[PDB]
Formats: sequence, structure tokens, C-alpha cells
Amino acid sequence: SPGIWQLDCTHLEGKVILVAVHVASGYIEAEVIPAETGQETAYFLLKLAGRWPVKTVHTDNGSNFTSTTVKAACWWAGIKQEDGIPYNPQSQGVIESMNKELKKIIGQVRDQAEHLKTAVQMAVFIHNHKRKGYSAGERIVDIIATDIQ
Amino acid sequence: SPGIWQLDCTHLEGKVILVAVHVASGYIEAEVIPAETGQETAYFLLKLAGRWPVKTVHTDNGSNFTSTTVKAACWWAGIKQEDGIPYNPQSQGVIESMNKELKKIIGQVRDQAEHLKTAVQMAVFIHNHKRKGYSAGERIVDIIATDIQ
Ligand SMILES: O=C1C(=O)N(Cc2ccc3c(c2C(=O)O)OCCO3)c2ccc(Br)cc21
Ligand SMILES: O=C1C(=O)N(Cc2ccc3c(c2C(=O)O)OCCO3)c2ccc(Br)cc21
Ligand SMILES: O=C1C(=O)N(Cc2ccc3c(c2C(=O)O)OCCO3)c2ccc(Br)cc21
Ligand SMILES: O=C1C(=O)N(Cc2ccc3c(c2C(=O)O)OCCO3)c2ccc(Br)cc21
Repeated sequence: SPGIWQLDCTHLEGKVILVAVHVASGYIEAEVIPAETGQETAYFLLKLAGRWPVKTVHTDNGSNFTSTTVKAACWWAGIKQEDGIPYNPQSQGVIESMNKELKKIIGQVRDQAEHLKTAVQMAVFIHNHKRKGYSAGERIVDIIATDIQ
Repeated sequence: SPGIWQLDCTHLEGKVILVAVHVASGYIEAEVIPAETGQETAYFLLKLAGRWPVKTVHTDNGSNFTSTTVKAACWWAGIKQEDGIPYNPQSQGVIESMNKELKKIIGQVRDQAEHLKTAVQMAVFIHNHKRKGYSAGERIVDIIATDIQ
């Protein structure tokens, strides 16, 4: 479980927000892209796996699951690509709740920046630092550190 | 020291590679940009600080140190912006050595991808996973986890 991530794609202002969630911690990374393509998804996964020890990725849909470019990136980066089918049905709802929360945070900061991408990164910051008392950022580090020992 | 990062800017193929180094671990994040502007640097720091607990950044030059946009981002993200003057003169050399090593890794992967940005992210991956035996990725997590506890 310390190496497990979930991809998630949501839409705002006619653009796409691509999100990777560390399942055990709730920590996220995100980017704005014009549209979800295999190439964009593959590049996003390469960035993620260079930054955190990504063992398994639950892909967000069948097109990315199928994409040869995504498969090439997962091979390159040593990532096991899996489906993201909510076998535990509470998964649909958890992701849905996350997307709603992210968009809410984006709305709270939206006026501080001109570009959506800036507002998205502010929202990533706010989410990962929020005290729930540990934050997601603290949890991911502790989880992986425990795993290393 | 767990919160201390150093910015570094290097050039390749007529483009700019912006690098943030976690001083205590040697862990890096990097991006390709057309040119090093305050706005690009500010955005890069926002991304970094949303992902890792950035307390202090040693800026790479006086223009970024002075930039109002960089100062605004450091304020927003709770980052103490400092100079990057090598008071310990081995700093010039360590950064120089890093840039040389990065470019070498980029050269080793360059043919596998068309875009420089992809090759840079492959090099980030290879650097952060390389066993020196701990890797930089392992060191940064351990350092921050120890700090949390
Ligand atoms: O509300 C949520 C949520 O459920 N998560 C996802 C999540 C998944 C699994 C978890 C989570 C979270 C989380 O609450 O961040 O927390 C404990 C560990 O298990 C979010 C992530 C980003 C943003 Br913005 C909002 C949320
Ligand atoms: O609020 C802004 C902002 O406007 N940007 C920078 C910026 C400066 C000038 C611009 C900008 C932006 C931007 O929103 O990226 O958009 C194009 C118009 O001119 C930020 C970067 C980091 C952080 Br934290 C906050 C912000
Ligand atoms: O050769 C180096 C180097 O010195 N570092 C920077 C660095 C700074 C301080 C350290 C470092 C490193 C490092 O070797 O990564 O290692 C142990 C902790 O103290 C590099 C970072 C990325 C890449 Br690519 C190459 C290098
Ligand atoms: O080697 C490539 C590659 O070509 N890309 C993706 C890619 C696919 C098709 C392209 C690409 C790229 C790319 O280099 O980003 O460049 C534009 C021409 O058509 C990679 C993405 C992740 C990883 Br890991 C490796 C690679």
C-alpha cells in the first residue's frame, strides 16, 4: 500500500485537471492539461514516479489503461499498471468527494491568480498541508519512511 | 536543514532547465522552461512547496531574489527566500558537478524521447533512484520523517 496511487481526471473551465492520489495518505499531485491523452498521462506518470516510489497505479479509465504510450511509461518507470475499477464501491464516492473538494478549494483561491494552473497548484498546496492531527503530506512521508525501515 | 532547498538553473538545447535540490539529501525536482523569468520561477516554487515541506529556498541568482512575483510566491507558500551565495565555497563546485551529472544522464536517455522535457524527467527519475546504499529519494523521506517525529 505505500506504493499505490490512483489516477483521477476532472474538468473545469473547459480544461482537464489530472490528479494522482496516494491512496493510503490522501496526498495529491495535479496538473492542468488541454485534454486527457495517453501522451499527457504518460508524461504525468513519469514525473510522479521520479518524485515518489510509485509501485502500482490504478488508472482512471480504459483509454489510459489501453494507451501504448501509458504502457511504455509504466514499463520505463517500473510501475504496475492496474485498472481503477471500484471493487470497493466506496471508491466512486471518495473520488467524487475529492473532485468536489478540489474544485471548492480552487474556487476559494481562483481570484488570486490569472491562470487556472496556478490556482490548481495553490489547491494542491492547501490540500496537502491541511490538518485533519496529521496532514496528507505528513502521512505520505511517515508511511513511506516506515516502509523503508 | 530538512526544509532547505537550493534553486539551480542550467542550459541545454537553447532551453533552460530549472532545478530544485533538497540540500541534505541530493533529491531533485526539475522542469524545462523557455527562459528563466520571475513568473516561471514563482510557479516552480509553488509546485515544489505543495509537494514537500519547503521552509527555506536559496535562490539561484539576484534577479529571482529580487523578483516581486518570486517574493509573492514565497510569501504565499510560507517560504523564507534567501540568497544562494556560496559562503561555503564548495557550493559552486557541488552545483557545477550536479549540472554536469544531470546533462550526462540526459545524454544517456536523450534518444529514447523526442522532447527534452521528457528526457529531463527521465533524468530526475534516474538521479533520485540511484543507489549511492541509500538513494536520494530514500534519504529525503527519512530526513523529513525523522523531523516529523
Ligand atoms: O476529500 C478528499 C478525499 O477524500 N481525499 C482523497 C483521500 C483518499 C484516501 C484517503 C484520504 C483521502 C483524503 O481525505 O485526502 O485520507 C486518508 C487516507 O485515505 C482527497 C484528496 C484531495 C482533495 Br482536494 C480532497 C480529498
Ligand atoms: O497569484 C498569482 C499569480 O498571479 N501568479 C503569477 C502570475 C504573474 C503574472 C501573471 C500571471 C501569473 C499567473 O497567474 O501565473 O498570469 C499571467 C498574467 O501575468 C502566481 C504564481 C505563484 C503564486 Br503562489 C501566486 C501567483
Ligand atoms: O552530483 C550531484 C550532486 O552533487 N548532487 C547534489 C547534492 C547536494 C548535496 C548532497 C548530495 C547531493 C547529491 O549527490 O545528490 O548528496 C548527499 C547530500 O548532500 C546532485 C543532484 C542531482 C544530480 Br543529477 C547530480 C548531483
Ligand atoms: O520516450 C518517450 C516518449 O517518446 N514519450 C512520450 C511521447 C510520445 C509521443 C511523442 C512524443 C513523446 C514525448 O517525447 O513526450 O513527443 C512528441 C512526438 O510524439 C515518453 C513519455 C514517457 C516516457 Br517514460 C517515455 C517517453
